[PDB]
Amino acid sequence: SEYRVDLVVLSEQKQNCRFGLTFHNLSDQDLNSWGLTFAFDRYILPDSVSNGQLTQIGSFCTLKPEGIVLAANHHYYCEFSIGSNPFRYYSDGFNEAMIDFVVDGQPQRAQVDVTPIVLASPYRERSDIPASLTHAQPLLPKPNHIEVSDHSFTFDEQAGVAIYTDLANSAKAWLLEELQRIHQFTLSSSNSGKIIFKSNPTLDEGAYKLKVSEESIKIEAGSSSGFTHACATLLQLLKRDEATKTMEAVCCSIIDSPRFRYRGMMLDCARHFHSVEQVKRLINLLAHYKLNTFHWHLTDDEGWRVEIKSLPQLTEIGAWRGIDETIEPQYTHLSQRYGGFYTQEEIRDVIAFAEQRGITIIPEIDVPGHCRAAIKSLPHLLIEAEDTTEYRSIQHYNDNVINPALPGSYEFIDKVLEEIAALFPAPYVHIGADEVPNGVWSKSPACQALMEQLGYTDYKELQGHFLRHAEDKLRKLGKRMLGWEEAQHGNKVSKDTVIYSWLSEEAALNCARQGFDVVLQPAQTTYLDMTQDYAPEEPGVDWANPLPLEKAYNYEPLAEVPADDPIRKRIWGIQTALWCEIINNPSRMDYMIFPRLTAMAEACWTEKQHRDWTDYLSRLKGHLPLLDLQGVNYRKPWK
Repeated sequence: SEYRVDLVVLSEQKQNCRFGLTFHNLSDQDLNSWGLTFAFDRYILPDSVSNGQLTQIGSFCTLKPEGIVLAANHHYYCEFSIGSNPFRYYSDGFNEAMIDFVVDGQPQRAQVDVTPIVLASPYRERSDIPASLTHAQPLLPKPNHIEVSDHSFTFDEQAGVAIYTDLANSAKAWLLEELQRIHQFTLSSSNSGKIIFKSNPTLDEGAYKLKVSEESIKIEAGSSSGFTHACATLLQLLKRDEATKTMEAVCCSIIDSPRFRYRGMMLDCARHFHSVEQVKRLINLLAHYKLNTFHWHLTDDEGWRVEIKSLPQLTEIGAWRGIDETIEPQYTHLSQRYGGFYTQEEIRDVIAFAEQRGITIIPEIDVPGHCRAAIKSLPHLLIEAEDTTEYRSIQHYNDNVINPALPGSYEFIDKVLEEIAALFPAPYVHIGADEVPNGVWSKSPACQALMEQLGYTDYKELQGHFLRHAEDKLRKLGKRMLGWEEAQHGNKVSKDTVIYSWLSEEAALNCARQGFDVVLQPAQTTYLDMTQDYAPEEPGVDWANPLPLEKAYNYEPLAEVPADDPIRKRIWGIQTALWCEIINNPSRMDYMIFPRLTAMAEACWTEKQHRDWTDYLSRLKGHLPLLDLQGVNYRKPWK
């Protein structure tokens, strides 16, 4: 390109970084009435900008220069600062840049080459995974009881699969589907088959037995999920022999059951849209590691991804962003129209696909904050034009909070929650309920009136009025409300609202003892957007620290909470999350999720006493070839 932008660290002190920004006109003609636009995921301090006017809306930054012309071969220099500690990674720099300009009274655009940032203080350390042997049974998660014998069962495509209970129907169909998809091994269902599915009603939900004899395999379970898990194990246990068209399983006795009931994964689809094809692909992979819940985060400030038939603007407007759209670009795709949404038909198809693998889908509708896409889609319904309140969200927005005095806000939430409740069969809806920015609604006339009506003195308490409505609406719709961390404080919600705790384990147990059911999703150990290593080339974010494989594996949930403790009745289980601020490609998503998803899965399933880092590594090492057969772009632990 003819245009280039170089960003450099000029100074690093306690909670302050200063940068030099040089823009280079390397074209042969002058730039007239020009402006620099770029994406940057840190809040630039407004007082800091030394030579031009900066506006910032989220990641979308625009720098208007003082001078009206930048001559050919000339340079424009600007300094700015951020409130942060040193950058350790190249992704902390500008993701993208472009210029707007005028040649002969006509508006023009051009992409700018962004030079990688010159870091001052990259990490010197590196996470090193020791050399590992290859475990003969590469099982992830580790079964709680496995006893291996000296012989093996070798079978061809006519071995046959027998089924003596309808509870095993979906598991059986999934096993055959996967053996076809992965290995091209076609097993047929036979009444006299060598692979047997048998009912055993003494076994608990999710539990199974799996015994490989010399000339047969017997799977026992008392639940549909039981049979599904046995089939996930069996997929990992089988070794295909390419010389023949045969499969081999080691003779062994497996008795297994889940440590936790809720074993989930959250995917952020609002930040970047991931196709139906990638969601299905990911959902199937979750079932390989015995997870049972897909938490679909479908809305946020940067996008609305779920078709609401009664409010079609939420997708027609809210699902798209860019320069020529209502919603400004964010993170990536600075110059393109970026977006997409899931149709209700697509969502039904994903739901049906997920239940074939024992996966429940929990939809999330973020309110009253994290609501910019909604608000920008429905301004006549959601904007109070007379509201002058100056506030700032954590993602540095001043216009992203639903107004709880406007009747349109209740028309919005009711219509959305009605269609979500009918579409999603799971008896749970996640409502977001992040704490709103401080002093929000304080200079809203409509809210002043509602405060007087309800007799509240503090404006914070209106979010509890809004959330109580959402909760009661969902109750009438046969749904139980779910919320994030901060929903527990104040009287915001009832004790039937399930809390997804990300602060700490100590805090989650605090929340549990107040009466709430809780899901553990601690940001320090389960956020797969975090970098996997200290090298500055590594993709990801680091705000909650880098999350190397070993750190991920050392997450031992409820380690000091005794086996028979009454508080464990309130722990639903564990969740791991993928936030997608900087994840827009399937390739990059595979990279962040794998191999750490397997460590998370093992924390969810395997009892603490059967967990071991060395043993895990050997099982992961033997599992890597199976991920290659499926073309999963995992991060190689040994490179």
